[PDB]
Amino acid sequence: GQLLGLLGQAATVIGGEPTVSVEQLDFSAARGDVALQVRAPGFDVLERLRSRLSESGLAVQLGSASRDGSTVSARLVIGG
Amino acid sequence: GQLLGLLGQAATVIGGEPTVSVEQLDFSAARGDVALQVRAPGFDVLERLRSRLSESGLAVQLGSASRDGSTVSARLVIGG
Ligand SMILES: [Br-]
Ligand SMILES: [Br-]
Ligand SMILES: [Br-]
Ligand SMILES: [Br-]
Ligand SMILES: [Br-]
Ligand SMILES: [Br-]
Repeated sequence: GQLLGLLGQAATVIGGEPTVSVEQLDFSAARGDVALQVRAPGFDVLERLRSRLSESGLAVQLGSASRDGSTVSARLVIGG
Repeated sequence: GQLLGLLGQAATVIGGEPTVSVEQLDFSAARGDVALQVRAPGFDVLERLRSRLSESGLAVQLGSASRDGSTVSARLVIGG
């Protein structure tokens, strides 16, 4: 039982990004992962966030991205 | 936009409790709160966790508790 700590680290890293907002999350104790629906100004900020999460030791996948107006929405799955 | 940081602090505090497991959570960016379905050995551990969360500066409510076998299930709502 450590997954909520993973969301802790992700919370620090994502908190370090002013341009990113977390619209949704899907915490699955069964699957052993947590999904974050996040929004950013562009895809490069999203890749910066995935890189920072991966460098902090977390297993992270970034996908399901699409631009909607002035922002881009994507899914960051933390956990392995 | 600071609610995910609230889940960060709650993640530290709850991580400091070996007897407590987080079975569910309900992250509501709209309502400005997050709900945690947690399990513990007894109600006193639950009140210890609510007290530690409240003392760390978080607004927390503990309720909807019921014993089911050897453990007790309850709802901790963080956010105000
Ligand atoms: Br946010
Ligand atoms: Br871009
Ligand atoms: Br991980
Ligand atoms: Br846990
Ligand atoms: Br008790
Ligand atoms: Br709060």
